[PDB]
Amino acid sequence: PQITLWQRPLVTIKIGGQLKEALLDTGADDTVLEEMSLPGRWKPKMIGGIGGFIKVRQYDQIPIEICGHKAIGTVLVGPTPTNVIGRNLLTQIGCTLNF
Amino acid sequence: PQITLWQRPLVTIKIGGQLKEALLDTGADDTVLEEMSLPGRWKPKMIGGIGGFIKVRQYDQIPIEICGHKAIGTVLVGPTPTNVIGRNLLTQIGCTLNF
Ligand SMILES: C=C(F)CO[C@H]1CO[C@@H]2OC[C@H](OC(=O)N[C@@H](Cc3ccccc3)[C@H](O)CN(CC(C)C)S(=O)(=O)c3ccc4nc(NC)oc4c3)[C@@H]21
Ligand SMILES: [Cl-]
Ligand SMILES: [Cl-]
Ligand SMILES: [Cl-]
Repeated sequence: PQITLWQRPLVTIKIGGQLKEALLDTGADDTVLEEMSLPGRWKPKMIGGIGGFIKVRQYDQIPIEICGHKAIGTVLVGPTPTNVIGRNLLTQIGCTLNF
Repeated sequence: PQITLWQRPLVTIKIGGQLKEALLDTGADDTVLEEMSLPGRWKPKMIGGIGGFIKVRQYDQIPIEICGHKAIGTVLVGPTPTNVIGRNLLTQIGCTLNF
């Protein structure tokens, strides 16, 4: 698809058996989702943005689907005010900026 | 151009006659730059990010070039960790997301 930027670029994702809404976010290195359960090992991480840092759990090798597009990658889980899909997953679905 | 997302989408901008580096950020509604001087009067704004909120100065109708493309619009100035070009100016330069 071609996604306009007149509005926030929100998409549905499928992850850990759940459907969630998330922002396609080229300014995010990492994918960060609100509190949820995921299987497997994790390690603590601090990530920083406008306003400072939050503590998250880092889960690696998590399957996700975005717009019919399957990918796998790291998902950070913690008290983000909004779900964001970061570059680590955007690359895997072939997402580019164009102008 | 077409910009992939394997690295941060950093570009050169020009504002007030000076070159700066900034991140093309589809997850940002607005454009926020690190401390700098701009002409005219400003208005207050709070903007919220991963770690909470910051106060910024809002300047309107400011000329800014982004990767050589001319825009004129609102620029926020404050203690952001990095210069970000948000959707307010991404739309002026005709930027879309594509996959
Ligand atoms: C190295 C650090 F300290 C932090 O790294 C950031 C960048 O990569 C990491 O991935 C997740 C997180 O990414 C972001 O928070 N990205 C943000 C941009 C950013 C990049 C570097 C440093 C600070 C902010 C993000 O793309 C835009 N942000 C909103 C997202 C979280 C919904 S933002 O910076 O808080 C922002 C920017 C402009 C805005 N304009 C408005 N208008 C109401 O709200 C805004 C919010 C980590
Ligand atoms: Cl990853
Ligand atoms: Cl590619
Ligand atoms: Cl504007």
